Formats: sequence, C-alpha cells, structure tokens
Amino acid sequence: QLVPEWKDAFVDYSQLKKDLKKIHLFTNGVIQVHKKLASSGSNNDVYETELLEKIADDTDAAKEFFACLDMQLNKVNQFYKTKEKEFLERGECLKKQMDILIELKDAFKQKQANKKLSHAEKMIKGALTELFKGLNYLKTYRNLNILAFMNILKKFDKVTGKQILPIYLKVVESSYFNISDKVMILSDEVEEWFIKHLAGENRRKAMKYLKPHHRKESHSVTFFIGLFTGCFVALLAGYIIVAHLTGMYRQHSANTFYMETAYPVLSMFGLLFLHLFLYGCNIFMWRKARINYSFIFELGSKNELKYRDVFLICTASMSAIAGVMFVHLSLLEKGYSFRQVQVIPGLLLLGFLLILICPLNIFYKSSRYRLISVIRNIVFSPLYKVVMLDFFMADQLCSQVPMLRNLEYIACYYITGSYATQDYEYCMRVKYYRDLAYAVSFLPYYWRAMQCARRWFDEGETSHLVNLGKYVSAMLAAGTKVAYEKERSLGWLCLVVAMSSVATIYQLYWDFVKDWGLLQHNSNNPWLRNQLMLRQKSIYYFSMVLNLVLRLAWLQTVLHSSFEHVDYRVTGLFLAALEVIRRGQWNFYRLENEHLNNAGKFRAVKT
Amino acid sequence: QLVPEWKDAFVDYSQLKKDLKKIHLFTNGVIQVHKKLASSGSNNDVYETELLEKIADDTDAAKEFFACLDMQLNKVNQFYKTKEKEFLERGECLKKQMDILIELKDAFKQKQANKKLSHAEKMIKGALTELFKGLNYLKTYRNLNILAFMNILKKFDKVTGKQILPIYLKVVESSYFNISDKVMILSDEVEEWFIKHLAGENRRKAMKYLKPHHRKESHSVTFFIGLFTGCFVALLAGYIIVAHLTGMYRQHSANTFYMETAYPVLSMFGLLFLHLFLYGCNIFMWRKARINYSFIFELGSKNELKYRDVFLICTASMSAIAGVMFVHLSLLEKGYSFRQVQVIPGLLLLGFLLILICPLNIFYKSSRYRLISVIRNIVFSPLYKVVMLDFFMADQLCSQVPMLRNLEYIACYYITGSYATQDYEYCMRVKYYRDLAYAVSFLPYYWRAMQCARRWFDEGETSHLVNLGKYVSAMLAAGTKVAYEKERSLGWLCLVVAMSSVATIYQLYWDFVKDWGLLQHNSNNPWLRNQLMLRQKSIYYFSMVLNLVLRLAWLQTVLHSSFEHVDYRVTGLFLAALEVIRRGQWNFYRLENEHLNNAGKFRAVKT
Ligand SMILES: O=P(O)(O)O[C@H]1[C@H](OP(=O)(O)O)[C@@H](OP(=O)(O)O)[C@H](OP(=O)(O)O)[C@@H](OP(=O)(O)O)[C@H]1OP(=O)(O)O
Ligand SMILES: O=P(O)(O)O[C@H]1[C@H](OP(=O)(O)O)[C@@H](OP(=O)(O)O)[C@H](OP(=O)(O)O)[C@@H](OP(=O)(O)O)[C@H]1OP(=O)(O)O
Repeated sequence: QLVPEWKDAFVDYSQLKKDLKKIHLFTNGVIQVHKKLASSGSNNDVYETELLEKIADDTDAAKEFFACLDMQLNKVNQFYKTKEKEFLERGECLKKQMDILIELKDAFKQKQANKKLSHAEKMIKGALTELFKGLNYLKTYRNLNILAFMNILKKFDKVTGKQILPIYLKVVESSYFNISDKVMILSDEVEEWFIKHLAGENRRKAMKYLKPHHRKESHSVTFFIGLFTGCFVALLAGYIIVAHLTGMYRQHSANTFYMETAYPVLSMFGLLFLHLFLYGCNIFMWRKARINYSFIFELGSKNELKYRDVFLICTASMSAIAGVMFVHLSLLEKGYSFRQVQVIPGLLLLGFLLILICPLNIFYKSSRYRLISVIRNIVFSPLYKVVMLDFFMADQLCSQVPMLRNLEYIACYYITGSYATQDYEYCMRVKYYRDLAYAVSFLPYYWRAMQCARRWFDEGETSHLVNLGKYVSAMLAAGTKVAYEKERSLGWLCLVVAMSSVATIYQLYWDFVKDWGLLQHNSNNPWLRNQLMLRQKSIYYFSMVLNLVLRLAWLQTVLHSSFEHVDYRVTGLFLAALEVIRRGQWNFYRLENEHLNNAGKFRAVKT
Repeated sequence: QLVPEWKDAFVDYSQLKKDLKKIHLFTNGVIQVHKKLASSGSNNDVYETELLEKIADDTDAAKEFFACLDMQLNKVNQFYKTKEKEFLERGECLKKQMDILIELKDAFKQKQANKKLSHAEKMIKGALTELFKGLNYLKTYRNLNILAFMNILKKFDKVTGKQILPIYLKVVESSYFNISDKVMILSDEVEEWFIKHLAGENRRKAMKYLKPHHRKESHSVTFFIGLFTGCFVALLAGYIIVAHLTGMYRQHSANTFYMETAYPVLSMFGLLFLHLFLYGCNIFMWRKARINYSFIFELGSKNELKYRDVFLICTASMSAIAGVMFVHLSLLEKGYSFRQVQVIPGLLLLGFLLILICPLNIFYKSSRYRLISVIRNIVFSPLYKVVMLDFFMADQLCSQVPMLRNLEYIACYYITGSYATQDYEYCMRVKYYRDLAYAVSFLPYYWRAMQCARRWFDEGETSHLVNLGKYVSAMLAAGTKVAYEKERSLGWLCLVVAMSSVATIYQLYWDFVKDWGLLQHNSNNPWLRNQLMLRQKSIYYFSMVLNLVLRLAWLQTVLHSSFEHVDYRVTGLFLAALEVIRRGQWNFYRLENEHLNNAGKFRAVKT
C-alpha cells in the first residue's frame, strides 16, 4: 500500500447508525444466523437472516437492519480476501525476488576471497520496508473493523437490549479476516533476511528503518519511582511504630544518643530531599507552561534531566536513608557496642558525599559535575561573575539555613572525636557553639550579598545595590539575637522586633516587585502585571498570600537555631520544612518573570 | 492542510550528508555567523559565512558545506512564514466566519422562548477539526526541522570535533520558526468556542472529535504496581529484622503463639498470592504469543483483565497483609492482652473473605462473581458439566494442597474457641487432626476425579476414564500414609514407595502426552509435536525437565502435612511454594496445546 486505500471499506460507523436512526422513526410511526459460505468455491460470508422473537407488528424496518449490515460482512470479506490475495501476489513474487538475492548474498564473501551489491540493497530495502507496513495497515484494517463491528452496537443494546453483542460477533470473528492469521505468519516472515544480513547485526537499528509510530516511553522508570516511593514510606512507617514501642519516641527511655546522634541526620536529609523533590515539581510546571528553563539557565542539550529523573533520585536515595536509619534503630534497641555503631550516621553522610563527586558515569554525571560548577562559584563569593544558574542555586540555600546547622553539628561529632568518647554535649560547651555555629549559619546570606556586589561593580546599575541590602538586612536582624542572649530587657528587644520586621517587608517587597515582577498598579490587572504566562487569574493571588504566611516560618527558623537551645524539636523540622516548601513556588514565579521579561522562546525539541 | 505538504521542506537528512560525504573525499584528495535579516522588509534569515579557523590548505569544499545549508535556513523560513501567513489568512477569515456564529449562537435560546442551526454545526465542526491539525502538523513541521538541524551534525563533531552544535543552533532556534510561538497562541485559540458550546460540556468528548494519535496508556497503574511492590518488600524486610531482634525468629524466646497463630496465615497468604501472580505472569505469556485465552475459556469482552490488573491485586493486597502482620508482631513484642490481639489473624481472613463476595462494584466485580461461578461448579462435583473455565480453576487447586491445610487450621482456631482459651494444641489432640485434617486435605483431587466422571457419562470417550484414574492414583498413594503412622515396618512401607511412584509417572505421563500434547515420536521434532506456537526449540525441552524435578516438591508436600507433625517449618513453605511455581508453566502448555488443537484464532481486538 503506497497510499492508504480502504475508503468504502473503512469503518462505516456513519452510515449504519442513521439507518438505526431510521428504525427509530418506525417505532413511533434477535437473529439466529444462517451461516452459509460461497457456493462459487469461495469464502464469501453470505449470511441469511431470520426474525423469530417478535420485534414489531410489521417488521419492515427489521430487514433494513440486515439489508445493509450483511453486505458489510461481505465488504470486508471481499476486500480482505483480495487484499490477502494481492499480498499473496505480493507474498510469492518476493520469495523469488529474494531468491536471486540468495545467489548474490552467498558469493559476496566467496568471490571476495577470489559493485552492484550495494545497488542490490535498495532493490530490497525500499521493497520490504513498506511491504511490512502494508501488512501493519492490514492489521490496522482488521482491528478498526473489529472496532467497527463491536462499536456499531451501543445503542441497539438499549432500545432492544439483548445478548446479541457476542452472538453477532461470532460470525464476525469466525469470518475469514479474524478466523485466520495468514497476514500474521507474514509478520515474522518479513524479518527472515532483514534481521541477520540486510540491516546488519542489531535489533533496534534494524527496527528503525521501517517503524513509524516507533515506541512509547520505556516505563521502567514510572515503576522505579513507585518501587522506591513505597519502600521509603513503609520503612518510615516501620520507624514510627517500632520507635513508638521502644520508649525513645518521647525520650522516656534509655540514653539520649538518639535525638543528638541521628535526629541531626534525619533532619538534614528530610530537608535536602524535600528541596530536590520541589525542584522536580517545578520542572513539571516549567515544561507544562513552556517557560524554557534550559536556555535561561544556559543549560544546553547535555543529557536533559526530566521530572522523572529527579523524582527518581529523591526517592531511591531517601529509602536508602530510611533503611540505614532503620537498621540503626534496631541495634540501639538492644545495644551493639556504641563505639562502633555510631559511625553509620557519619558514614551515610560520607557515602552520599562521594556519590556527588563520583567521576565515573553512573549517578548522572554531566549534571552532577555541572552542579559543582555552581557551588564552586558561590562559595568564592565576590569573584566568579553571576549567570542565571549561578544566581539560582545561591538563592536556593536561603531556605536551607536549618539544614546547614545539621551539617555543622555532624562535622563536630565526626571531626574532633565526640562519638567514641560518648558525649552529646562536647560541641555545645565552648563559645564555638554559641556564635560560630549560628554566625556561620548565615553564610548563605553572605554569598548572595557578595554576588550582587560583583553584579554592581559590574553592569553598573542601581537595582543591584538594593538587592545587596536585602541580605545585609537579614544578617543584622539575626545579629541582634546574638546580643539578645544577654541584656534581655527593654533594650535589645525593641531592636529584635525592630530589625526583624524591617527585614520581613524588605524581603516581601523584593519578592513580588523585583523578582516575581508583580504588583504593578499601572496595568490592566489588579495587583498583577500586564501579561501572564499561565491560566486563570485566581491562583496568581493565592501564591501572593503564601509568600507572607510562609515567611513567619522564615524568621522563626533563623532566630531559633534548633540544635543550640530549647529542646522543642519537632517544631524545628516542621516549620523549617515549610520555608523549603515556600521556595519552590518562588522558583516558579522567578523564572516565569525572567522569561516574560526575557522575551525569547528558544525551545530545543520538546513538543 | 488537507494533505501533508512539506515535501522539499521536509527534513533533508538525505541530501546534506552526501555533501558531507563530498567534503570527506576532499580530505584525502568553525564559523562566526553573520546574522542579517532581509533588506526587503521581511524576515528572511540570509546568513553570510566566514571561515577563520584554518580548516584546509584550500577551502573549496568548506563553502560547499554552506552552499546548501544556509539555503536550508531559508527553505524552512520562506515556508513557515508563508505557512503562518496562510494560517493568518486561515487565522482571520475564521474570526469573521465564527462571528456570524455569534449572531446565531446568541438567538437560539432567545427565539426558542419566543432549522439551519444544525446545518451550522458542520459548517464549523469540519472546519476547525483539521484546522487544528494543520497547526499540529505545523508544530510537527517545527519539531522535525529541529530534529533535522540538530541531528544533521553527528559525524561533523567527530571528523572536525568542535562546539558548533549549540553555536549553529542559536541561528536555528532564533530563527522565526522557533523564536516565535505564533502557531502556539492559536493552539488555545482553536478551543475558545469549541469547548463550551460546540461539542457540549465535556472535556474528553470534545477532544475525541479531532484527535488522532489520541492518548497513550494512563500510567497511574504502572506506579501503583510499584508503590505496593516496594511497600510489601520493605514491610516484609522490616519483619525479618525486627523478629530477628526479638527472640522468636528461632523460637528461643517467650510463648509460641507466633508459629501456631500467625505462621498458618503468612503461609496461607504467601501461597495464594503467589498463584494469582503466576496467573498474571501467564496472561503476559498468552498475549505475547496470541494463544487467545478469552475464547477458549469462553470469557467474553466483559471488562478484560490484563497483566497489570492482577499484578495490582496481588501486590496491593499482599502489602495489606504484610502491614497487618507487622502491627501484630509489635503488639506481641511487649504484650497487649492476648485475648483480643488474636483476632487480627482471623479477621484479616474475614476481611479478605468479604472482598471476594463484595457485590457492589469496587474490587473488580464481573470478574470476581465469575470466579464464584467457577468454584460453585467444582465443589458440587459430579453435577455441573465441565467447560474449559470449569476445568481450569479445578486443577489450579492441585497445587494448593498445603494452602488448604492452613485454611483448615485457622477455622479450628476460630470456630470452636481456641483463641480466647489460650491453647495451640486444641485441634491436634483428637482424631479430628489425625485424618480429617489430612483426608479432607485431598478434597481437590476428589473434585477433579468427579468432573471426569461427568465428562465420561457425558461425551462418552475412553480418554476421560484414564484422566479419572490419575487423581484416584494420588488418593491411594497418600491413603497409604494414613496406614503408615501405625505398622511402620517392612509392611506398608514397600507400599508407600510402591503407590507413590506409580502416581508420579501417571501424573508425569499425562502432563506431556494428554495435556501438553508433547512426546509424539511420529513427528518432525524429537520428543515434541509437529507444530509449535512459540520460538526456538530449546526452551521447550527446559520446561520438560522442570515438570519432573518439581514433582519431587509434589509428593513431599502431600505426604508430609506440615501442621499435623514434625516442626521443621520452613521446608513446608519453600517446597510447597515450588509446586505453586510448577503449575504456572503447566498453565502455559495446557492452553498452547488446546489452542494448537483448537485450530481457531478468534481474537477480539488486541493488536
Ligand atoms: O456529523 P453529523 O452528520 O451532524 O452527525 C451527527 C454525529 O454523527 P457522526 O459523527 O457519526 O457523523 C453525532 O455523532 P457522535 O460523533 O456524537 O457520536 C450523532 O450524535 P448523537 O449520537 O448524539 O445523536 C448524530 O448521529 P445519529 O443521528 O447517528 O445519532 C449525528 O446527527 P444526525 O444524524 O442527527 O444529523
Ligand atoms: O539509502 P542509500 O542511498 O543507500 O544511502 C545510505 C543510507 O543513507 P540514507 O538512509 O540517508 O539514504 C545510510 O544511512 P543510515 O540510514 O545507515 O544512517 C548511510 O550509511 P552510513 O551512515 O553507514 O554510511 C549511507 O549514507 P552516507 O553515505 O550519507 O553515510 C548511505 O549510503 P551511500 O550514500 O554511501 O550510498
């Protein structure tokens, strides 16, 4: 079939139902099938009708039901037998045409040991490429006719309501186009010489030369998202039952080397693997509005990560912690020599540290060494000029201020010997854990404020000087809490309400105005901008109240450093996992804004 | 576009590479792009070339690289601008054509309150159905040209090896066909009146009128297979760690109400949900060889179960047991009033019993009341004439003989009050658990032998009398073990070796010969039959040695009834879960045989 040719022999879902509309106008105004084949030595399914079950007072329109329908049996059967007969004529001349190929494909290495051979390939390539697809059209011809003859009977099983839909179907399925599979013995016959010596030795390269409608997505990754989602949830749920039934869940039990050894590590991993998830719940929202994240970030093609390849990292590696922090609760239910069981926390960190810098090819290299091309520029702060993916992962760390106290308690309990010596207070005695585990905790707001300084003494403009002010603002507002542990009075307490509400507007101003681009009164939209890259004007305003409700989580988690003081712990992992949820919609409206104020639409091939 | 018309403007992956083959013959015999638009007030991307980086000794073929390629920039750009201009001409006359529709679609309910309206629908249905698809062709025109211009440069980045694949791409993506999305603002413009008043009020019915390449499979079930696979494995693995660290795993601990209360539950549910899985690993092998299981079984259309809807039952309901038999280990680690914690085993059975007979619609009704149309005929054995799905689920129970002892120990510990009265030996004192928990254990081999009796006094033939002999054979061979507990001597021990090896050939004969159809010496294949419904003649013989190796698991599990005698327990759930693995390949070669000796090919629509 060079062109698709079954035109009168297509599905006749149009013509048959308006005759079923014509018995409908006879209502106000089921059959035993006489199976006979052709008396001409052929297989023409001429089906004689019989009315028995008292349809109407005079069945003048009941024969109109079969005045056309039994011809539709023949209409497929006259064609499919002849289209098979044409494909028998195109099924045996090819046996002779590839038989002279046998004379050629036998001597090409015999006589090489002793130039039309390449001309001989196109003589059989272009032949048997679409000659297969003439059969795949013929299977699609068969399936659509079953999709015809089954689905032309929906409303007849309501206005009459019988068991005819399998009864009629067994002169359809027993007719020649389905009671045989003689086109399907050709479905493996077409690849007898195509696979082994025509296209080479491959299996996918031989498939690609003749397959349109190629292949769907290999869904061995929708499963592996699910395998590790459920393995993490059930290992977590078998940690809030067993630790409940141990005594330790409320700390009404034995030694407190649980909530100071490995709560500072199921905290640091529940916050880091909530952010990587919300980075993958934002590629699902960037692609679904075509916000072109690869060109703005200057990514490239470069093995495009998707929202199934960061939904796979954040689940496969969070069940790997919820497992190793389940075999470590068991050993601390009975006791298994504390001097060596308390490296399992500090080694799971060490296992994850080397996967990130693993140089081989396994765990997403060319997007895991690009990420160390980003946190190399940010830590060397006043140098290393800012691009868009040098700004972005520097202001994803202003939600991981509570995470960066649980990667400084750990490397105090693993670097000065506090694990083998059995002491959970070795860090928090000296001045080291009064300022320098809370002053270097505001290191991410120093890296931002020294990237705007190079974005000022570079590019010149004034707007990268009020950006610089924004992080110095939330470095004084917690710098007053440094001088609030002493002189707790009416002195530096009308100052930690002063500078901490100066900050919380000066971050709230900058979010909508100079990051999200919103709050323009000189517009056609109330409190939004002119043009929107999204649907209905209702969820825009819901995200504007959630950057103010959720910035009470911020300024609680950066003035109430959890592992330095008061032992109310679960607030330090609930509110601190709300600021990580707050940024995650800030990532959306910062990229939508700097695409609707980038004005280009460079999408490399997506859809 | 009534016909697909981009023929010279198709991907030119043919013509450009043979010119790249022509610079290849110049080798033995990269550019800064001068971006200029049209000087005629248009957007014709005429790109002037420049050679700087010293390609060859004389660059006569380097200009041949750009003698055609920059024309391919124009060839898409002259067409896409004009095809958009045609779709502007087909983008503004439709604004006027649907504007007279506004005059019609406003008065149809005003004047109804006071017949060309239906003729007006086809005036805009058939217009805007494929006029959308003219744009979906134009997006496919754009994507294939990106799929052209990216994938015409594979071998040029090896013979020269530069960074040109994103450098060249930014005069491709910045050209008018991708630097705009003016066809994509029409992608939502086509459904402004189509969705709300043309097709009605639906979302899928409005989509079906104009969508070929409709939709792939909704993969919210490849995830839910995976969610419950991992939830079962991690709840199991958090049961072989916690019970290991309890004392009870080797029974070196407290009271033995573990391995007599709930090991006869996690035994009866690890065998029943291994068989339902291997019934779904056989629909994956029946469909993949087109063995037509629905017509042989006389199924019908009738909401066709797949191998994702029995891989979903057997995983979602095995994590629901591995959960409830994990909250029941915890309560029996500390003790929570034994008189009421020991109903959780006998209620999980009761929960699963009522799901099977649940009549509403939830858990696969019309295939769960058909299954009680099967185990109603089998238990009323000598009546109820045999069809193929009355035979099949009667001889799936001759692998669940060890399962049917753990559904008779349970309903002795739940029916005569042995749970509140605290006694794990109340059943196994009287004669009740010496014969009648082992003689009614061979009830499934009685239902088979009384279906062949109605298949004899019906249909007449001799072959349904040697079938009847086959189950009476393995009813005497274990009936000698009834008389082996006494007179253990050289008496009835040259009889339990006698009748039990008479059985194990008389099942081994019937499997290959009169069920699988194999072992015909009068054939062209050694020890197989003539025609095969499968691939290479190597895995046929591997399944013939696995019905003899694995029938030592049988006759061990039906002479060594596990909860009646000797306390070696894990052999009673390893070997008994091998006979359930043995049948599971018997289901394959029994249906392949009775399709290659059914000779019809009635496939209702699959592929
Ligand atoms: O295109 P039209 O000639 O206007 O026909 C329509 C259309 O039928 P086709 O798509 O088969 O041409 C509708 O079919 P659906 O696509 O909605 O299923 C169907 O609407 P109802 O089924 O809601 O009535 C109705 O066909 P029929 O009359 O066969 O029901 C029929 O309209 P008329 O035949 O009434 O013109
Ligand atoms: O169909 P032909 O005229 O015989 O051309 C083939 C074919 O090219 P097309 O499919 O583009 O027509 C091969 O392409 P692939 O499908 O294998 O990629 C390619 O084979 P190699 O790439 O292995 O050489 C080779 O094209 P080229 O010469 O451009 O490499 C070329 O054969 P000739 O051009 O050598 O006749």
